[PDB]
Amino acid sequence: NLPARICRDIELFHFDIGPFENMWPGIFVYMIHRSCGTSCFELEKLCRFIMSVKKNYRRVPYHNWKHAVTVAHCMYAILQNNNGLFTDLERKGLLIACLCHDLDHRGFSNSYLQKFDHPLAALYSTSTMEQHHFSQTVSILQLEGHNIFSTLSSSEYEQVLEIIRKAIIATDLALYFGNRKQLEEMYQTGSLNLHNQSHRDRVIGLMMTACDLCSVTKLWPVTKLTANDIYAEFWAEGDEMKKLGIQPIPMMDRDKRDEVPQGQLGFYNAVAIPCYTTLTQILPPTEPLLKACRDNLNQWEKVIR
Ligand SMILES: c1ccc2nc(COc3ccc(-c4n[nH]cc4Cc4ccncc4)cc3)ccc2c1
Ligand SMILES: [Mg+2]
Ligand SMILES: [Zn+2]
Repeated sequence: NLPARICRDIELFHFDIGPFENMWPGIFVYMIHRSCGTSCFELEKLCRFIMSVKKNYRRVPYHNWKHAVTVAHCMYAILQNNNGLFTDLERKGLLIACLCHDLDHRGFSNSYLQKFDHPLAALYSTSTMEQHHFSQTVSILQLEGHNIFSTLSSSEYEQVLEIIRKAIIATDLALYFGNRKQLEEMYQTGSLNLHNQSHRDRVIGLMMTACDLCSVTKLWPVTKLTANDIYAEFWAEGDEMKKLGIQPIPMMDRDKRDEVPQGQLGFYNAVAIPCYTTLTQILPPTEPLLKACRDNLNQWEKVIR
C-alpha cells in the first residue's frame, strides 16, 4: 500500500515518482483505481498487463519505463482536477495510453529512423515510432490473460482502442504545432465545443502533449536533472547522424552543448509555454503546469545572465 507521503504528494502536478522502480506499478494501480474504480479492471489481469508493458520498455536514458509512468501521473493529475469532463472509458483509455505511449522506444527520433532507412519507417511512413508504440500496445493486449478490456463489449473495446490509438499518435510532437494552432483559433473565436468529437480529440491530443512534456512543469531540480537524460539520447543520436555522414541539428550535436540554455529558451518559447497556455485556457484547473513552466523559463534565463 502507498506510503502516506506519496498519498499526499501524488496529487501535486509536480510530483516526481522516485527512484524505486518496484513502487511504480502500485503507484499506477492506485491512480487507475482513483480515476475509474477498483471495479474498473480485474486486479490480477491489470498487474500482468503492467509487468508486460514494463518489460517492453528499454533501458534507454529518457524514453523508458520511468517516463511512461511519469506521463501517466501527469494525466492522472489533469483528470483528478477536471472531474466530470471525461467519461470513465476515456479516463481508463487515457491512463493506459500514457503508460504505453513510448513502448519499445530505442532513444532515437522518427527523423533518425527515416535517414537510417530503418524497416519501421517503411512500415509506418509518418509518426513512425508512435504507430509502433500503438502496435506494441495491441500485441500486449492480445497475449493470453493480458486483455484488461475483456469485460467490455466489442463496441466499447474498439472504442477504447481508438481513444488509445489517437492519444498515442498525438504524442508525435510534429503534430502538436498544427493541433495547438487549431485549438487556439477555436478558443478565441469561441467555437470550441467539447461535445464535438473532432474538437474533443484535439483537446485530448493537447492533454497528451502536456503530459508528455511534463518534465518542464516540475520543480527546477527535477527539470534540470531530467534535461540531462533527454540530452543523453539526443547527443547519442547526433553521434549516429555523424556516423551516417549527416551533420546533426545543433540540439543533437554534443559539440554545441554550451548552447543548451539558448536552446531551452527556444523550446519554452515555441513549444512549452504555448502548450500549457492553451491547455490552461481550455482546462483552467491545469494552471499549475503553466505556472511551473514559466518558473523554469525564468531559471533558464537566469542561467544565461
Ligand atoms: C543546441 C543545444 C541545445 C539545444 N537544446 C534545445 C532544447 O531542446 C529541448 C528542450 C526540452 C525538451 C523536452 N523536455 N521535456 C520533454 C521535452 C520534449 C521531448 C523530449 C524527447 N524527445 C522529444 C521531445 C526537448 C528538447 C534546442 C536546441 C538546442 C540547440
Ligand atoms: Mg514518444
Ligand atoms: Zn513520451
